[PDB]
Amino acid sequence: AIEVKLANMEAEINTLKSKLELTNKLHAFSMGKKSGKKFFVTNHERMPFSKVKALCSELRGTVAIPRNAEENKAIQEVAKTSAFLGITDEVTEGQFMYVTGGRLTYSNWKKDEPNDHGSGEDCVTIVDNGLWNDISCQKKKTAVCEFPA
Amino acid sequence: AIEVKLANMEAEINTLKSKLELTNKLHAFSMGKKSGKKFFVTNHERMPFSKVKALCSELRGTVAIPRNAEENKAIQEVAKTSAFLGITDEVTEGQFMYVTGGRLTYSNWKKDEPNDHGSGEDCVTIVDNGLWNDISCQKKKTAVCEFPA
Amino acid sequence: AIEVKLANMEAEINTLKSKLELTNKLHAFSMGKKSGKKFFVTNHERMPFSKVKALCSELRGTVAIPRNAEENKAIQEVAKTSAFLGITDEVTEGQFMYVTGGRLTYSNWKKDEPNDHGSGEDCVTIVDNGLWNDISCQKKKTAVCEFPA
Ligand SMILES: CO[C@@H]1O[C@H](CO)[C@@H](O[C@@H]2O[C@H](CO)[C@H](O)[C@H](OS(=O)(=O)O)[C@H]2O)[C@H](O[C@@H]2O[C@@H](C)[C@@H](O)[C@@H](O)[C@@H]2O)[C@H]1NC(C)=O
Ligand SMILES: CC(=O)N[C@@H]1[C@@H](O[C@@H]2O[C@@H](C)[C@@H](O)[C@@H](O)[C@@H]2O)[C@H](O[C@@H]2O[C@H](CO)[C@H](O)[C@H](OS(=O)(=O)O)[C@H]2O)[C@@H](CO)O[C@H]1O
Ligand SMILES: [Ca+2]
Ligand SMILES: [Ca+2]
Ligand SMILES: [Ca+2]
Ligand SMILES: [Ca+2]
Ligand SMILES: [Ca+2]
Ligand SMILES: [Ca+2]
Ligand SMILES: [Ca+2]
Ligand SMILES: [Ca+2]
Ligand SMILES: [Ca+2]
Ligand SMILES: [Ca+2]
Ligand SMILES: [Cl-]
Ligand SMILES: [Cl-]
Ligand SMILES: [Cl-]
Repeated sequence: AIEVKLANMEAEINTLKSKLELTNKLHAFSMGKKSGKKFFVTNHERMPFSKVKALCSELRGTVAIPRNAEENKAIQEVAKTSAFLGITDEVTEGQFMYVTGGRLTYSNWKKDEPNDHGSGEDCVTIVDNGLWNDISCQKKKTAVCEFPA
Repeated sequence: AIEVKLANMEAEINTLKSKLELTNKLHAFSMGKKSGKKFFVTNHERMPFSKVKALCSELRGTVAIPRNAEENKAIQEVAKTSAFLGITDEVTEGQFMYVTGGRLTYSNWKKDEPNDHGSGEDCVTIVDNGLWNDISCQKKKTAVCEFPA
Repeated sequence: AIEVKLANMEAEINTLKSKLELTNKLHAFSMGKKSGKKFFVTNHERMPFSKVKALCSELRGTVAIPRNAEENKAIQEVAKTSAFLGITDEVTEGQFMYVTGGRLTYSNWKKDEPNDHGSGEDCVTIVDNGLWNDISCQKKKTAVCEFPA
């Protein structure tokens, strides 16, 4: 019976969809995702900002964005080394924007930064003690992605 | 056509189901699951027992339960801090029961425990050295979930 | 309906395939896979060689094999303790081959190794210093699987 088989296929597909979602939930949890909080993941590879951005988008996430101290601390702990943040002033020098949109609100700049040093620095890294510093987007820094809460 | 197209699709689904199962095995392995041993995992978040029960059930798992010394050690090494166990005497004071049913078969109580201290303590936490202490279910401890061997 | 439901199911299956691919990409990333580089994974379990082979095959991978100084270091870092390599001279004493097939293209043998000591040693482990040493395949060493770049 073709219709009986089609209904089974629907049931099979639905079952699969539910299991894949459970697998994603389990993975996030094992990656340290706290309930109702976005989580961060890194492979500890250093690369230019454009590569991090491409990579994270490929994973349906975005370059990590600290929107408060807790998140800043979380990113610092995941990264373990200097890493790019999803913040840049490439569009208009001096005005930092999130890669996903909007002007920067919470910030944790290191003393005397951002300084757009020399020829210029339009990207941002989370460095020592979790403070931030603007740097050339061409530099290679750890890739840390954030995924929705 | 229809029947052939349908049969081909059923084959595709079966293949996808196998792939997901492989994804699950590899995830558990990368997370430290030992062959033939239960898989214990945590996000390192502390929360009330009710929250833990909810979280693990949502992942289609259960609150970690040590049935022997080997499992107690395994849970201890996953939690790294104090964590709730799936054991309570909430229903009947003095008689600890697994959240999945049954009376205790193995216990590892710390000296002077269980004491049902003060207003009463119905939940169990695996603390330092792997020893157990009964505490208020409302207190916040690490969430450790258990998955099949 | 029939044809419409069937065509939709096809799109549903195709959507699921993409999602699972994404899940696999994200999991590899979480496991530390570097772009275009092969990656090694371990659950840190010690078992005999036959078991390692069986387990990695079950994960659709192969027992870790260092093709150069770089990979040799990479494996050593993942394992943390002496692990088996996908190299043995089981077939013909003295002729070490990859479990995947072929003669050695690279090797980092310690002085006077391999020596087929005593009752015999047909397996190889990466010691806690990069060097190789042939050991008994019955010994329990850390299981490290390798997946392609
Ligand atoms: C007096 O201000 C500081 O001057 C030094 C020297 O010019 C700055 O450091 C240089 O910054 C360059 C930025 O592209 C580059 O990294 C230089 O390295 S190298 O010589 O090309 O190898 C580096 O010496 C310094 O900038 C800060 O520190 C840098 C290391 C870099 O992280 C910048 O983003 C920082 O802003 C200046 N510091 C301040 C506080 O103005
Ligand atoms: C170069 C050589 O001949 N070395 C001998 C040495 O074997 C090496 O070291 C072992 C520990 C082992 O890793 C071997 O694979 C190395 O080639 C001998 O050591 C003994 O080796 C046996 C066989 O594995 C065994 O491990 C012994 O330990 S046991 O007693 O616990 O079983 C180990 O001592 C050494 C012994 O005389 O002779 C060296 O010439
Ligand atoms: Ca600029
Ligand atoms: Ca700038
Ligand atoms: Ca700067
Ligand atoms: Ca399953
Ligand atoms: Ca009680
Ligand atoms: Ca009690
Ligand atoms: Ca107590
Ligand atoms: Ca031999
Ligand atoms: Ca040999
Ligand atoms: Ca030897
Ligand atoms: Cl720049
Ligand atoms: Cl209580
Ligand atoms: Cl052997």
